[PDB]
Amino acid sequence: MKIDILDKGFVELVDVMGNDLSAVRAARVSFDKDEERDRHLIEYLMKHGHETPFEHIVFTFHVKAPIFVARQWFRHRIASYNELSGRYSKLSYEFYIPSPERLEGYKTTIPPERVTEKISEIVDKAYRTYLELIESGVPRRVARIVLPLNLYTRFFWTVNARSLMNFLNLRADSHAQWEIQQYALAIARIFKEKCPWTFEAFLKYAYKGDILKEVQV
Amino acid sequence: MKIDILDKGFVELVDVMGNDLSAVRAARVSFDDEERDRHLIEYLMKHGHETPFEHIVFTFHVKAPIFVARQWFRHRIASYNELSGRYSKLSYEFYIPSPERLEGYKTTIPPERVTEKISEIVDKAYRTYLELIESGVPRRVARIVLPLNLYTRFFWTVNARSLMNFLNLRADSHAQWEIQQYALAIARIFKEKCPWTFEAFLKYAYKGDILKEV
Amino acid sequence: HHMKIDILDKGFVELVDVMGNDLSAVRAARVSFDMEERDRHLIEYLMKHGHETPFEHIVFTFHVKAPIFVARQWFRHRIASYNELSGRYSKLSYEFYIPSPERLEGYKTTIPPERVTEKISEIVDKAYRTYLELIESGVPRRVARIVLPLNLYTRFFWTVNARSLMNFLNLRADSHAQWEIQQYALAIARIFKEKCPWTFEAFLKYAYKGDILKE
Amino acid sequence: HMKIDILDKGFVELVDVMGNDLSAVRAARVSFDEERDRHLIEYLMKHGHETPFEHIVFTFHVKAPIFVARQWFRHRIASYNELSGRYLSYEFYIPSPERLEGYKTTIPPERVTEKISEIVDKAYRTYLELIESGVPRRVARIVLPLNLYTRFFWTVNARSLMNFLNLRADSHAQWEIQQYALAIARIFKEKCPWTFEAFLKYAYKGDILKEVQV
Ligand SMILES: Cc1cc2nc3c(=O)[nH]c(=O)nc-3n(C[C@H](O)[C@H](O)[C@H](O)COP(=O)(O)OP(=O)(O)OC[C@H]3O[C@@H](n4cnc5c(N)ncnc54)[C@H](O)[C@@H]3O)c2cc1C
Ligand SMILES: Cc1cc2nc3c(=O)[nH]c(=O)nc-3n(C[C@H](O)[C@H](O)[C@H](O)COP(=O)(O)OP(=O)(O)OC[C@H]3O[C@@H](n4cnc5c(N)ncnc54)[C@H](O)[C@@H]3O)c2cc1C
Repeated sequence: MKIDILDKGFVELVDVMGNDLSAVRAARVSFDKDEERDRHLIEYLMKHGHETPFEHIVFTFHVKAPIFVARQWFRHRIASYNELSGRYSKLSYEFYIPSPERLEGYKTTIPPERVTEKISEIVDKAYRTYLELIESGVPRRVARIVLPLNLYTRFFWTVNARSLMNFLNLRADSHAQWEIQQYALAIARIFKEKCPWTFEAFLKYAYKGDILKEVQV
Repeated sequence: MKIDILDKGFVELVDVMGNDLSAVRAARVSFDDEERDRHLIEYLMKHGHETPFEHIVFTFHVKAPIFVARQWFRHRIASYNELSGRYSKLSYEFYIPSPERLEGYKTTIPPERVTEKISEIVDKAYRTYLELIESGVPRRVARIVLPLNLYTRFFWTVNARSLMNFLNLRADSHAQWEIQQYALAIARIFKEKCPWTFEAFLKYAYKGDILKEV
Repeated sequence: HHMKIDILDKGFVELVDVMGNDLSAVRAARVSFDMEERDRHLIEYLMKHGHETPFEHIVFTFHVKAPIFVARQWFRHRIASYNELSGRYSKLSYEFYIPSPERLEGYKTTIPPERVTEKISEIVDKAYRTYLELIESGVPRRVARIVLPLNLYTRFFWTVNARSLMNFLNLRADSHAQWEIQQYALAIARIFKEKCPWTFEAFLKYAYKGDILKE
Repeated sequence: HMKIDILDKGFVELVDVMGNDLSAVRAARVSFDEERDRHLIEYLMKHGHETPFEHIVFTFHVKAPIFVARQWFRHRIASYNELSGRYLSYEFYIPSPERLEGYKTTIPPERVTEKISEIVDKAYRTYLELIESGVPRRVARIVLPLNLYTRFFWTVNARSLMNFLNLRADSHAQWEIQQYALAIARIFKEKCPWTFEAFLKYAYKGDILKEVQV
């Protein structure tokens, strides 16, 4: 399961431990099936705020996102992150350039395409300066500081279903920046595919945002 | 995988996400060479880059006396669900130490009389509990007379980094013997699922004594 | 900063220290050094819209004496710091929570509540005397102590931020919780209200999920 | 408030503190003579009993470049509130020539300082054009470079502060965050001298705080 996001971004599922029944077994503390009874229990748990059983469902995602999105993402502390660094992995340099349609709606004094062109221009210049600095023996740790906040980074994120639901409450919401809403929608889609019963109960009883009640998946 | 502990306890493995290669993939941040990969695991452990190990996760089902569970639940970086009578049925079993457990100390009464005195109190506390319940005292009030050797059960979901910290503290000869025995079983399952990480842990990061002796 | 509230027969919650007050959350939210109508309005705005991170910058330390059955539930709250009494550093005393007869009304028990209290006293006394005899005989405390009942009192220090404290109250200041833990939660609430009145009142108005704090 | 200037425009400032060395002593004894108390601190640190140090808490106000803030925010056992724009000002970290001498480079270090400064100016001017044109700040700002300064409040307990110093007060860390860690250390040492000295003797894994005073 890999979903493209923005112009060069993605969310890819690496691994998953458990499913809806993992929360049911944890609640009962039994490693021991009755679909209607198990679904009823998931709804009951969610309705009455017994959220600890959902901590026993765990996901690992591989996310490629711009730094300004990652910085918001990394504010979610009840999770594990490893970000790409030059020490273990080859680095590549790509940048998020908003399309004009991202920008029309805002009343601006120049055409939205001219905005896109200006952003692409300054990114091109900053990257050229960086490469020029690296070419000259400036270490990458120093030279990278000129690079803009729309630089893509990648990370692995391991997170349990409860903390994933908190992430959606905050980021799958029209108050959040549009870019991280788009990532949260992808995260929601993957969560729904793997834990459909927990996801549906979440939407019915626990979810505090707007977008996942109006946008399917 | 299930390991019996104490007289009626156990540690069983419920689920696991990942293996040694999950830490390797996380460090390199890539989803899509045996010896190079082992060398990376060792390199991460010896330099303290421990975050990649967070991407290996276990769920265990543990049955343990309350005094053991109390120490275990101090490990905050993990997830717990403890048996409740609201969702499942309760049983009443108690840990009675064996007479070998007290061989070591120069006790005034034989170790078998110690075992017997403990059994005796458990029987009396349990029968008082039952008498209160039969009288109409709610279970949540009645149960307060029950002893700390009463067995409880719990699910424990924990990542490999936190599990290592747990072994550092509990797989150690200064910890209480009973929790040592649980820590040894935890260690055994960890080793079976993540042999490379386990080995690098012992070599480079483990601070206790018992895992290098048994 | 010092307050102590007696709970149960021999228990208590004592305030050891506090960092900050309501304005600490206002300063955190703005990243500033403000030190009123605007400031209250902001606290209410944060609480209403669930922006709770500013409340993490208010921190309490409590000293709590509670029975083991209460402490076990309490220590389930992971986003906090605990240090529990140890014979390694401090002398140990042996006290137990005996419920009063009034605790056992509503309940239509087949023996009088006074006799329920007395039976609990008896079995506790026998357990403690067994513990003492085992200790007297050379049994280590770590082993002998396993016969002691769940109503044995322990003590601990609890350091916790206001956000986590509000989560605590949501769960424990609730009529579905055991009456004993409710009594401890009410004491925690009491101290929290006294030190952070604006946050506490906004919590009650907008975020508190329980029933007993508004009765 | 102790305010320590770091880099060209940065700082670390102490907003508040709860407790001092005696708060860890109280917590260890669970109970509300200097030499006995100092001895307990050393005993705790030596034998790994670190939970008592969780009862000393600091709140700091930090102004740092984004590339430093992003490393800092990886420390999860802490509370952060960062400037956003609807509860700003625009300064940038420009490395000094002396910062860059010591690497073999093909142009003088002062040229490098010059080229960073020029690209920053261009990115800033573009950002200002976009804002003037009606582009919201939250979109326009994505052209700004990683050396833009931000500000945040950090609340952190002494145990977690010590883990932060283990990782950031070390020569393998980026020099810029080392500078910030030295200032955090100075403030820690002033408020908690016995804990700090004990940390250096028994627990600190880094190098720089053993060579560099404060
Ligand atoms: C010799 C010795 C004697 C001890 N005696 C006692 C005693 O008398 N009383 C007592 O109560 N405890 C005592 N302990 C500690 C007790 O055993 C705890 O149960 C145990 O320390 C839990 O380990 P943890 O905090 O490392 O694990 P977790 O709670 O899982 O934490 C894992 C790691 O995360 C970090 N962490 C998590 N939460 C926080 C936080 N809130 N603040 C800062 N860092 C955090 C720490 O780095 C920690 O090591 C003693 C420990 C030792 C070694
Ligand atoms: C030599 C070296 C190279 C590194 N290179 C990289 C890199 O390329 N990319 C990268 O992303 N990071 C890298 N790091 C790690 C990164 O710097 C850490 O994210 C940061 O230092 C935070 O440290 P911490 O996890 O101890 O702090 P906190 O997040 O404050 O945690 C404090 C303590 O709590 C415990 N803890 C907290 N949360 C959890 C949890 N969810 N599960 C288990 N235990 C927990 C741990 O015991 C930890 O020590 C590297 C580290 C080292 C030592």
